[PDB]
Amino acid sequence: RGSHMEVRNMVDYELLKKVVEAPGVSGYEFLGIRDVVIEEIKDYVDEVKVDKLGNVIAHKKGEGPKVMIAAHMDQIGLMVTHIEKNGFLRVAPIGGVDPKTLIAQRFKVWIDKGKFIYGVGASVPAPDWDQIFIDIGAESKEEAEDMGVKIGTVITWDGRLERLGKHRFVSIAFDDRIAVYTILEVAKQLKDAKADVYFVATVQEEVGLRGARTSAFGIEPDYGFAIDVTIAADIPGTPEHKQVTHLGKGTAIKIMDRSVICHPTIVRWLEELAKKHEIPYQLEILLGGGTDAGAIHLTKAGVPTGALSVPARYIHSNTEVVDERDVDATVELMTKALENIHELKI
Amino acid sequence: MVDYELLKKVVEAPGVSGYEFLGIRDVVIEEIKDYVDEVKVDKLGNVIAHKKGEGPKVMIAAHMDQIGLMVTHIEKNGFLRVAPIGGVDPKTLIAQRFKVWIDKGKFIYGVGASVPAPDWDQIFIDIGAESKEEAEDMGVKIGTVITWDGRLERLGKHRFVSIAFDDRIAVYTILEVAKQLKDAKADVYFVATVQEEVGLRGARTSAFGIEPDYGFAIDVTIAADIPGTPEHKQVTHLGKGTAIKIMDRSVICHPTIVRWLEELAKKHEIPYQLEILLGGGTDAGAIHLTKAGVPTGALSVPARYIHSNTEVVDERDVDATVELMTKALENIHELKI
Amino acid sequence: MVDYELLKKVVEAPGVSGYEFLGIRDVVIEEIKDYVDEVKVDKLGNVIAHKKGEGPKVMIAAHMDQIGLMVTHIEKNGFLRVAPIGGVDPKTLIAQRFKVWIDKGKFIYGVGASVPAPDWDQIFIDIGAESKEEAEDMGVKIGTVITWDGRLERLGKHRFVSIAFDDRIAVYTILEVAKQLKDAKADVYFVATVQEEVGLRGARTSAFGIEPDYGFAIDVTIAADIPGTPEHKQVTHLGKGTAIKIMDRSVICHPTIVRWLEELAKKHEIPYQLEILLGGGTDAGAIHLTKAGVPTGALSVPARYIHSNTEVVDERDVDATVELMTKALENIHELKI
Amino acid sequence: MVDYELLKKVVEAPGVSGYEFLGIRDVVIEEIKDYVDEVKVDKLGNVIAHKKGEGPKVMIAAHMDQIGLMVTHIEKNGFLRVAPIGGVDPKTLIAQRFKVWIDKGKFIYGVGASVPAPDWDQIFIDIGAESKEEAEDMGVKIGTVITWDGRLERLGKHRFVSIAFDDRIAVYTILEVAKQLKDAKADVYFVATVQEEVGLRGARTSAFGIEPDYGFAIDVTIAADIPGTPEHKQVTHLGKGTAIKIMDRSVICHPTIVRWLEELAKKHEIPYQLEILLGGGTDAGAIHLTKAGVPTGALSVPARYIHSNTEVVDERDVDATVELMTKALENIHELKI
Ligand SMILES: [Zn+2]
Ligand SMILES: [Zn+2]
Ligand SMILES: [Zn+2]
Ligand SMILES: [Zn+2]
Ligand SMILES: [Zn+2]
Ligand SMILES: [Zn+2]
Ligand SMILES: [Zn+2]
Ligand SMILES: [Zn+2]
Repeated sequence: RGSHMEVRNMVDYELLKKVVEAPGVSGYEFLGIRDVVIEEIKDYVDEVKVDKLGNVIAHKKGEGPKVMIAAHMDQIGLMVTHIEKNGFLRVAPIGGVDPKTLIAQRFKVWIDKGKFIYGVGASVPAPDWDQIFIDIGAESKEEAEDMGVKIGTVITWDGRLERLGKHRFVSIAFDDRIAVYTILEVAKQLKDAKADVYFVATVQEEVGLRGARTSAFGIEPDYGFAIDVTIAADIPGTPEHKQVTHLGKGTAIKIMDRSVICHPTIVRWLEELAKKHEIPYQLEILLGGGTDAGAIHLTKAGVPTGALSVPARYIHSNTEVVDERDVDATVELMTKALENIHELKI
Repeated sequence: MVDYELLKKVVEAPGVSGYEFLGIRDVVIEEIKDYVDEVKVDKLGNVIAHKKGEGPKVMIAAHMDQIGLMVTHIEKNGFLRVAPIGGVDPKTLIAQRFKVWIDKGKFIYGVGASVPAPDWDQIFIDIGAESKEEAEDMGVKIGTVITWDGRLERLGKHRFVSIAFDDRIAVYTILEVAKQLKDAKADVYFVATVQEEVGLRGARTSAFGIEPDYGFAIDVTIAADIPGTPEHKQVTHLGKGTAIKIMDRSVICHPTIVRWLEELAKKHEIPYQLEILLGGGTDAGAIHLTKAGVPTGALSVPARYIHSNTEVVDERDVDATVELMTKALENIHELKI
Repeated sequence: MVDYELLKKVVEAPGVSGYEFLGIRDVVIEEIKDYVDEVKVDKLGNVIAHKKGEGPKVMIAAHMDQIGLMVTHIEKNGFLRVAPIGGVDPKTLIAQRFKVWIDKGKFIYGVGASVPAPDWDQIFIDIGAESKEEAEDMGVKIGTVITWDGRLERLGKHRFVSIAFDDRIAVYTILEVAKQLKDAKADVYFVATVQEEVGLRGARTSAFGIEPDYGFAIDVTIAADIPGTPEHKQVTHLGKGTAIKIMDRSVICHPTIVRWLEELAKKHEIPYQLEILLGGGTDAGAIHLTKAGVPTGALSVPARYIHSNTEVVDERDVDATVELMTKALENIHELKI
Repeated sequence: MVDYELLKKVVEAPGVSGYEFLGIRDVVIEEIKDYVDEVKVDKLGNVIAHKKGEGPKVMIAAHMDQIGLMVTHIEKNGFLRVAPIGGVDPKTLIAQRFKVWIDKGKFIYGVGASVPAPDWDQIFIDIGAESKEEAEDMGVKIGTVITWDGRLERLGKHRFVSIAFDDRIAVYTILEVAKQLKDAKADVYFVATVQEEVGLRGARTSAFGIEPDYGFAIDVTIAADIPGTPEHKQVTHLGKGTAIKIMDRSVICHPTIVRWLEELAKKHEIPYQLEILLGGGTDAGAIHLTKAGVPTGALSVPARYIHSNTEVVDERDVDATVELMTKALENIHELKI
């Protein structure tokens, strides 16, 4: 809170809870997260549309450059590939799932829209996919099918949002529901921006930035931004130079990841904005990873693109960890950016 | 069927080995006191619930301790290092949520993670603290005990998933036996034992004080009736009945008792299966070596994924266990050495 | 049943990625032209066959390129070194006969062998030449394309063995669909795509030019219903129907289209099975990402021993694929996103 | 401070497990007899020193056995083969001098060496004999016991190096407690136990005979506060106080006792640290399982290089241990279950 002390709510807890707990595996975002996004953003924009692959495009009209801001609403999960004779389920990953995060875990097996049954992940006696299975308490293939399970059924971890200490949280899918949360807050806080703004909750980031590619083509923005998580490996046993970002040290301004080298004018501009407005920030370089920005910048004849990231520990698990001060800083910098973008010269 | 709300109370109370007084002890006392003549807590914390009767003196032990973790060190940036309480596998700790018990009835959340299969030196817990001092201000100390954040849920028509079915499913079982039992020709001591998971310690001391004529343990046993397990290595099958223990690594159950239990199960059409473990150990291993020897048997609830936050059990096997134990207590006056 | 003579023509025409104009292109044009309003060949060599109709614009893609080899070097004693075109496994080249394409409709035989498990540095082709000069005299150059010496044959009552069922079985399919289709409420573009095996390249460019409302790919999918494969890893079974693609590594098919395809199959009693690939990739991976997005589905022909001179397919699955695609096109005007 | 000459007597007396009667037993009796009402030696050789008082009966155990070697074989050229008594690491035996005990109060020197990391089959002792017969003439037999040739010396301002600080530092501690203690409201049994190093055997049998209301062990604990040890694995630090044992592999100390000891140390400003061992074992592991159970705690002297001829201890931690144990005995009458 420490400038000339400011009072901030920092994160709207009930709203964050809504967004992290709606199911929305890649390709199947329509099952939960889509409608949560539409309901929570529609009042703050002039127009909401969902496009052909299911991207939610929320348009706030203004006189200025066309700006796209993308936050992916898909989460990683599992799909049922086979139902064994004794009712056990075999699975394939949707997105980059590590088998070791599935062992002795509870799951929500989505048998219909707004309907799940519990499952337990286990391995055949380190584990790879051939060894992983899900127990739903069925005794036979017939019983599992009776229960609503089919080849193609989608599954997420059973995770809920909880507080960790004074400023931190644990949850499923902070990647990238924390950014979906962020653009919802930007949408509320943005007023009279000299910018033609397109908030996009993208589909299928986790399987290759697919939703960002097609929505960016449709929108044809002058400038693009992604908001995603980035690695915070500020944990025991990590060399300082490999920590990438630190929790609570601010919003992360992306210099580059494996999918994008952010436009250096935009990188410099965002840093100077953060400095001017005393918003906590840190500079982000990812040796791997990839974000929607990787697709946006390559749209048509090219789009100058930047990115802000929320540092997150334990990415791609049921127990991702984020710091509310970094989330606050991200909302603020993005807001300031959109209010100042009519001045940006490239 | 099972009494779902009772089962929930029993599995969700905290009570790691040595620290059972922090939750589970009071649940057992509260739930059993009305069905027995006397309840006592002994020097190591065993709950000894006595139902007077005319017949042989019988001890039935269900261990109330669960496996868990203890804080060994608080790192400079507020992360916790831990030691196992009981047989914990590190691979069950990664990307899991925990309840970090800062007082009786008070917890904060924690997250399990590893340093870049994992061994103990690579395991740590994140509680959202920024420094050692902050962790300490939040109430964490060397010796703080920790359990998984687990809750009871239903799986399909007859099954359940929970933390600590090992051995709260047996604690639940003896509560039901106590409720059901009336005018048995037996002098019955129901014992919720402490510190089974660190070497059958509470059973040893309680059995000594009680000096029973006959002993029984109720515990989980391995159900490895899961994909990729050879049939001969499945041990028990969920839904195929209560498991009558022939032997485990800690006890060869008295063959007269084993046969008598099987004949009772056959005579009352109680579903059962015969259990042999090549490893493991149960309170029966302490009971039978009490003083000059105690003829001892054991019943087990088949359980999948033992020693994890996601243990799985079948209500039909639980009911069969309650039923067979009740019939055993009702008929033990007729058993001869 | 299948039109065996038509199948034979399509599988035996050469058409390695980037060099489809050497054989398969003209076969496709010759065999489809009478059943559509217009056939064009585009800049990269895709064959686009257009059947005008009143309804949504639909692209159906079957790749006409096959995997093969290209000559990288002619050794002093006349042996050839090669590079793969598409995903070629070197172990499928050993002690095999090849057709070394020296011109359009002209070849010399070759023999694959390894230098005393094999990688590419060990593979060479023997064409019976004694020197580099003799090899060149025979028409071989750096860049010369090579296919297996393969032919279509029958296996038992319903099955076939052939070179390039991937993806000539789908080229065969769209030819049959073109013949069957009448008065459809759809503007239809059958596309024999180039260079799928090197990264879905022709599908990308042809899809951009067509700008379809809906997209479909027809390709082979893994049938690993063979000895030693766990049931859960078999993917599809031969003779159990056309495979409706849910996802592969290149596409998650639109769920509305997946459901609609399944309901059509049920309605018309067409045999089907649901396909999930953990790897792979098909033209659908390029089509759905065209411009602002294209809702896309796929049907697959189950095939054993994919990417070899002995790929195996079931006529019943091929018939089911023809029938379902036809029903799809006749019914797509009713489909709503 | 410590009483240096007393400490020297205690660490330098021979007394390997089972053979404590050869030196250490008589030292303990001589040094304690004047400060207690009665001293008795029991059937396995435990020294039981009883100070009568009005209050709870308290057993305090410090093990007088040290690790060592026993002669298994005399080779043709006079070399000795050995078996370990207690947890001896062979790498602590190479290029070391030994006292080979040929009678009570009589020794000859020996030298440890290995055959060309080393295991037991490679270890031998050279006593300067030329033949088996000469070794035998010198008094060596199968069963001869052997200790390192170690003596107490000072290291810097507050530290010491010695053979057998494990557990002669605790033997020294109970002698000082006995000297200091006067008119305590407690019925005190100081026990110098036998055969701790081979499985807590003397503590088990003495605790049974005594039947105490409360038990305490005093032993060394790991101080790995040395170069290259991660902070979370140091366990205790020399000079940072007496270690209050929360748990080791043999005992989870009674939490009421653990907390009470910490509060006493805080109330009297006695430096202390909290101890958790993931392995190890102490007499407390036998004491608490006596009969119907005995609430038990433990204090430890941090020690570096445990189980060697060069164990290291800090006098400030020793003094704190004496002080806390004295305050515990003086205040135990107030402790409630
Ligand atoms: Zn991700
Ligand atoms: Zn992401
Ligand atoms: Zn257990
Ligand atoms: Zn158990
Ligand atoms: Zn193909
Ligand atoms: Zn292919
Ligand atoms: Zn020792
Ligand atoms: Zn010791």
